[PDB]
Amino acid sequence: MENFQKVEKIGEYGVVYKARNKLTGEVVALKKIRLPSTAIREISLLKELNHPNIVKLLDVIHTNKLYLVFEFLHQDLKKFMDASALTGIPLPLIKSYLFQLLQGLAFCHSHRVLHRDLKPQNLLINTEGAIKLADFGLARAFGVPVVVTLWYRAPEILLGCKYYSTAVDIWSLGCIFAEMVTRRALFPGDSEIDQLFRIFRTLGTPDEVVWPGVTSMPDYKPSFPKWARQDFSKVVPPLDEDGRSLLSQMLHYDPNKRISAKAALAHPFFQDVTKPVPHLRL
Ligand SMILES: O=C(O)c1cc(C(F)(F)F)ccc1NCCc1c[nH]c2ccccc12
Repeated sequence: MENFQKVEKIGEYGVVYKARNKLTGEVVALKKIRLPSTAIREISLLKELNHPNIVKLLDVIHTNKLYLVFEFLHQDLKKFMDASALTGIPLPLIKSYLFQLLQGLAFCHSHRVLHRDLKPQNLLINTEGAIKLADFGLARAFGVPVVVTLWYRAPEILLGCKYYSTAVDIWSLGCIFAEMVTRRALFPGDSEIDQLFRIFRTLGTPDEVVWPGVTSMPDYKPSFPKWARQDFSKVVPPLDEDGRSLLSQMLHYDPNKRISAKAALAHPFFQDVTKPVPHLRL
């Protein structure tokens, strides 16, 4: 604030505004977070850690409040999916978007940085056909003393695992992939247990056979109902076997069997990937 002309509120960690630097004229995304050396330092390292599929962090300012200045993009995937709901996003664009998000995840995962909260609304898109990871859920992990959507949460998170791996981002991205294809949210739960049971009713209640150690998870209960796995061809029906195969590997219960971002990039689904340009109304 005061160094910036607030153009518009663009979302609610805190509130984010489209703002214009009063001197340079740069239009940016200003994230205001209401509230440590490691936190400030570790966040500040991200300014020089850049990738084309990751939102650029331009500046960090801390005074009771933490301000993060990001590059600005006009639209996100949630808006674009709503706009495309009658026709669906064309498969070459779905494929390009999935490819780029896996590139961004492979990058930050190779730097031991997890996103933890991937959702369509956090995925920024531009007129050039790019998509970028934004709104990283990094405050808790960096140690920042700061209704939540659970639809994209990995099952190990919902079952109380305290140590997330990179696999929780692959799960979320798998859910988003399915949603681009079918134009319906895959697992739209409204409570942690409702989220978990929606997952169980589709993929089957997990057990020690498919997920060793599942019955030892902190929030696992032997009284969980035992649902059979559904025919996976019901899940994303129109999608071809290349896409379905990739999706099933992204939705493995066992985080140790869930495909990595780098390995997913080599999957045969991406052999004909291109970079179409979307039809964006701004
Ligand atoms: O996205 C946010 O809101 C956000 C919030 C916080 C916190 F809440 F802790 F303050 C910290 C970082 C954030 N983004 C980083 C974006 C980024 C830039 N370069 C990267 C390289 C690898 C991985 C991520 C990045």
